Amino acid sequence: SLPPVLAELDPKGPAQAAGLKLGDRLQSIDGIAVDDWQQVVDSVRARPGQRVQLKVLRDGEVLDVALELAVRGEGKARSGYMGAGVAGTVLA
Amino acid sequence: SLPPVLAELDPKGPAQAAGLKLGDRLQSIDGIAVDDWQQVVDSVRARPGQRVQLKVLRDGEVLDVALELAVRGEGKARSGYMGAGVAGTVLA
Repeated sequence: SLPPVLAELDPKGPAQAAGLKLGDRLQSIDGIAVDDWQQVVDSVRARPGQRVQLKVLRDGEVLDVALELAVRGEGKARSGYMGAGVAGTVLA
Repeated sequence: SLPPVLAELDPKGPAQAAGLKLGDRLQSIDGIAVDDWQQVVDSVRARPGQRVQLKVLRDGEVLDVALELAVRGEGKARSGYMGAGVAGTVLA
């Protein structure tokens, strides 16, 4: 259960465009508390093109972040994409 | 029908905290196109405490904005509040 703390960002992805930063902790997605990183991955992958709203903890302050998920892959593999990852080898 | 173009902001309100700015045009709320300012007023007033996601046009660029609506009033008058208004005398 990996903590949902951002360690990488795609410079051309939705997450950076939305104002997310390395070190941010994702607290909720569309009002649903985030348990771990896999929950984010699963939710993002299922939602190509969708608006999503986040509660984010940054340096002790809670902020609201909005983004529109992009799309990667084709056919069965076509998925939502946020352009953010956690430590290790972990990408959403 | 008043265009949903921000002309005033409460410095302690959710809108300024969310990164909204004077001159911003509200294009959608929670995925629903904004027709006019009264639609914003009506939607905000109905949603005390609620997360809302906006599409916003700022100087030709569309961005995604998230906020949590605050609360004002008491009893029957208790309503959601965003802390933004349009030109004239108009506030949401």
